[PDB]
Amino acid sequence: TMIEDPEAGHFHTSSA
Repeated sequence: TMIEDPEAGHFHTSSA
């Protein structure tokens, strides 16, 4: 599961 970063165009992995 990925979550969209507040900074558009970037993503990070969910902690859950």
